[PDB]
Amino acid sequence: EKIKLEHGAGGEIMEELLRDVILKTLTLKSAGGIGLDALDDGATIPFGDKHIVFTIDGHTVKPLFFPGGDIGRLAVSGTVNDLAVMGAEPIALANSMIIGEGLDMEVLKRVLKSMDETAREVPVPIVTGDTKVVEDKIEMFVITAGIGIAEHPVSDAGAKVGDAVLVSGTIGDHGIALMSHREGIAFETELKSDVAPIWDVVKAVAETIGWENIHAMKDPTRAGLSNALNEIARKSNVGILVREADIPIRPEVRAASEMLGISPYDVANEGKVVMVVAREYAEEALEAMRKTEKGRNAAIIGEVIADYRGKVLLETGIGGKRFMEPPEGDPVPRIC
Amino acid sequence: EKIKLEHGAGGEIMEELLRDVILKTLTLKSAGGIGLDALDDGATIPFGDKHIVFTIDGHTVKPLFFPGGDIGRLAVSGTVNDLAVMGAEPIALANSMIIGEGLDMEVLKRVLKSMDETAREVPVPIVTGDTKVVEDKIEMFVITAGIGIAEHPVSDAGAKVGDAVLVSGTIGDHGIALMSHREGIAFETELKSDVAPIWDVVKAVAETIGWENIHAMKDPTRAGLSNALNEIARKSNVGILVREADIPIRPEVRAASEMLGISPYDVANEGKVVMVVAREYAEEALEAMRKTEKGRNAAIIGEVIADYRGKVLLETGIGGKRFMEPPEGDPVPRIC
Ligand SMILES: Nc1ncnc2c1ncn2[C@@H]1O[C@H](COP(=O)(O)O)[C@@H](O)[C@H]1O
Ligand SMILES: Nc1ncnc2c1ncn2[C@@H]1O[C@H](COP(=O)(O)O)[C@@H](O)[C@H]1O
Ligand SMILES: [Mg+2]
Ligand SMILES: [Mg+2]
Repeated sequence: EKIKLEHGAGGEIMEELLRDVILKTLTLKSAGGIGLDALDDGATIPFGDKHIVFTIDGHTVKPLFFPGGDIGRLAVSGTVNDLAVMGAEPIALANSMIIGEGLDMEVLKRVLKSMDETAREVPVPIVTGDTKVVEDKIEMFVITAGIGIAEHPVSDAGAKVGDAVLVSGTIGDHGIALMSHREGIAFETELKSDVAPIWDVVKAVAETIGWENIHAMKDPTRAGLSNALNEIARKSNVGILVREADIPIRPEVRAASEMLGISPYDVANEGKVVMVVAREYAEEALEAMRKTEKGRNAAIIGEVIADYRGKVLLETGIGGKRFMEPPEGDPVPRIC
Repeated sequence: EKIKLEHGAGGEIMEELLRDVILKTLTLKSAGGIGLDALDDGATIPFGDKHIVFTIDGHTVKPLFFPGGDIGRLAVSGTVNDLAVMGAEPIALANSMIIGEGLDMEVLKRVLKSMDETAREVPVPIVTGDTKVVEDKIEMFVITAGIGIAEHPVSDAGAKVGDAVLVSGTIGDHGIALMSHREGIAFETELKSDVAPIWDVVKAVAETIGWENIHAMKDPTRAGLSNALNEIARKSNVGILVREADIPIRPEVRAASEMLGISPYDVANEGKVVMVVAREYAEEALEAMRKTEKGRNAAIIGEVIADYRGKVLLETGIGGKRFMEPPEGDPVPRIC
């Protein structure tokens, strides 16, 4: 048996590798809180009356620079966002770079400048790192780890019947922008990735409704909104019912996805959060998001239900329903 | 200007890249304690009456499996050792893997099993991670980040005049074993790498003499003992005088290094610590190390002096001296 691209594509095939190989081989997997077996956006460690949150993400996107961002902005944003969806204020990043021999020094400078600018938006410092140079023709991979502090960690398994399901903005932007750029599809301007740190959106909600009323979150990166909703449903052992008409999609992203023959629900987002909140605070949560710049297009898209446990239903027309199936993997190669 | 292999070789050429490009481009570099500008083995963050210590290391060693270890054992050991030389008890690791499409699943299983076994020696859990699969023919890169807790962080800049300089064991084992394996040099058995987690050696000393009497430590990985001593001298603004005869070198490593035409002082070690301790506790520190299995061959090799600030002197014969020059880089390609 050989490793396939699908094993790193963030969908069901990767999930099989994680459960059958990684989780079964590693034995020490928790430091006292959320650990590897939870397969959440990060891990947690009790520390005093708070929790340290710990995450890591590798980035192998091609091309390194794309409309709306680059591998540097992606590296900072992805790690900040993984901490944010665990309920953690980011406190430090670590930056590993693996660089192909012969890369232009100016490329490395541009990547670092983008990391710096993106980190300053949070704000969060890059406090340690590592650099390796290899003969392989890879251009550059960037791997960032993050530490945050959470007073009240939020899992992807805490959804309750009756809760509202929100997204902080338009869906499909990153994956579709990257595929569109590769295919030469563009409108009045090129479609831009949404890549950005969204700790401010999560914090805004928590400051309004309290951490206890945010029941679950996921960062809908690899394999998209569909993967994220399916994971929350499965891990929380609940059903999720979403109204297709209420899911925000940028008009240009809708058009490009049709041309590409790919669903915007199935591709990576890099500046969005999926959030599940107590029914009675759903409108307060939505208003808090829409007050921020990065959450300006937020919407309530669904609700958690008692039946169809572990499944996600899409409602269309005047009430008809079908399953929103978990992707086998992200249909976009080298997307992040 | 292009990125060269030397830029990742852990010596003076890498130091130039760090100071002229990375440190000058990144602006947010500290979370309140030791930060990026210190260029130490890790960073520190005040937390209550203790300090969180944070480190990251990428591993691109070839071949993946070598005498005495593999990339999995290297990934766990290197990160644990970086935390240990900051004075930190390891509490959690994060595991990023980037895998070449087509790698045998059995190779991935073997690597993970080695990580598991090595982590269990510490003991320290692997609590989060990431997997990417790329088309590039890289086999596998492993990037690990670590979190530890230190009551009293130890810098590489705290050496004082009169202090003793110790190493926890034989010097040059890893780099020379890897080069010997590539060249087909072997004795009754193949030379083994020393790769191993050495938190127990550091802890043993601290439990004996107290953290306050350990003034500096470095993990002598890339560019070897020579690089580590030069960095401590330069950052502490002191001279270091070492007696060549007192530096422990395995007889087989000495022989192989001669055949290879490479100094054992200039190549990576993966199971060793360089430690600088208060003069009056040097013998207690040495005894504490030699009581452990991994520190069994520890030696006092030198002392910190007031002149030749920023330099390292090697004493030979009956008193003659020359400089131990900082390497331009590790003379071993793809060593870690
Ligand atoms: N190579 C790996 N080692 C350990 N844990 C992993 C690895 N790859 C993924 N994970 C975990 O699997 C889940 C999904 O990974 P990600 O694709 O980073 O969201 C997260 O909980 C990760 O911590
Ligand atoms: N790409 C990078 N980004 C940020 N810091 C780095 C990078 N590479 C190395 N460093 C820092 O430079 C020092 C030496 O790196 P290392 O070779 O990992 O010992 C350490 O303090 C690292 O944290
Ligand atoms: Mg995530
Ligand atoms: Mg180090």
